[PDB]
Amino acid sequence: EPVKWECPAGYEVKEGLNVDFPHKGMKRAFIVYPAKNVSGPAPVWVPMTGSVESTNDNLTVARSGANSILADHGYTVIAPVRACANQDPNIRGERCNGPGSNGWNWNPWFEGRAADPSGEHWKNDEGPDSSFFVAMVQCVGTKYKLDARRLFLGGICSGGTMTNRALLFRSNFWAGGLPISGEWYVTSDDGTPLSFDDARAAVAAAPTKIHQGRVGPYPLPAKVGPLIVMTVWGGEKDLWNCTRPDGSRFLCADYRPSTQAGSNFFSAQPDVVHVACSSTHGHMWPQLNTQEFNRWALDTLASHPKGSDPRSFKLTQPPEGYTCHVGPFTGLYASAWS
Repeated sequence: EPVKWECPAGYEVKEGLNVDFPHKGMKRAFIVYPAKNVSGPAPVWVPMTGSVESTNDNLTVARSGANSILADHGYTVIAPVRACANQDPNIRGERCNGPGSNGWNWNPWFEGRAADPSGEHWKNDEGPDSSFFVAMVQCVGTKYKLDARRLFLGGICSGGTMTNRALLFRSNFWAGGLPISGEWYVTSDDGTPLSFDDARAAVAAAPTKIHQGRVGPYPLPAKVGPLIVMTVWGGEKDLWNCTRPDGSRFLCADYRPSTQAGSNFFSAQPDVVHVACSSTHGHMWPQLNTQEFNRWALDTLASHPKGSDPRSFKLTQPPEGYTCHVGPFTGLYASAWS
């Protein structure tokens, strides 16, 4: 499935904020920072915020990743605004941080089917964000020279869940991605949705198995296109507490099983290099040596352009504060042989 450069008719792409981009009946927005110090096609980074941080926060605030700085690193950054933010890159959690509607699990991104029957249709339809991102990058590529073998997306929290969904449904487009503390929404093998507690126990009970999940197609694809996927877990405190209508908080997500599950699926894929990375910063954009991490992670992904031989990949040491290796996570659950 070749990358085609094309824009909705008459759409004029610009550096900076782009609004009213038409896609599937919606009007979308995204921000473009062209790569610096690059001649020729540039690798692409599509960073996605989570539930509460704004797209501007994800792009410019250090503690949120300051993702626009990757343009100073030689990547053309194309950052989508969440549909729930109504094209405003400054919206944080307002009308975004909460349960989804129309069969979607969570409102920040169309990143997983809901647990009730209204989500049935999303079992095999990527949804409007996954397709928007493809249209977005194909359009930007008509104005800026983009490297079709190095289109990467990634994000934190719900943006990490969205990265997982996009990789599973558009593995013949993206070259890879960086799902940081994203959900997998583990289900039974028959697709039955599981509660947070039952999903957490299913992985603890079979930590090396491939688990189905609401984040992706049901069943998950037998084979995906060539990719490099770097999954990041934030350690013991990488957990998320939801907020009830009354303001009370309760545990609703644990990223240990979801990063494990994703790593098991991607590691098993023959044309996928999976890098499992662990840190101790919790559930937020990597905090230790943040920019060093961003540079190391994107350059690692770029070292495996789409269609490269997994056997040729050579991992380099990550920044202090991170431990990474090729394959599934191993330090999250006890090994069987133990």
